[PDB]
Amino acid sequence: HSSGYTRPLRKPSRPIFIRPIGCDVCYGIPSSTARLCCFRYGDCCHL
Repeated sequence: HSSGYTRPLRKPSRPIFIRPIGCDVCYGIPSSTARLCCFRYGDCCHL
């Protein structure tokens, strides 16, 4: 809260890319990863 001032160099819009592993395998992954894959990506929700 109440910060001073900061403006470091920043890159432009990044190019698209495939997603990380875990969500690409709704079956076989752990329940904790499956919940995260459904909460963030939206996959492995109704198994």
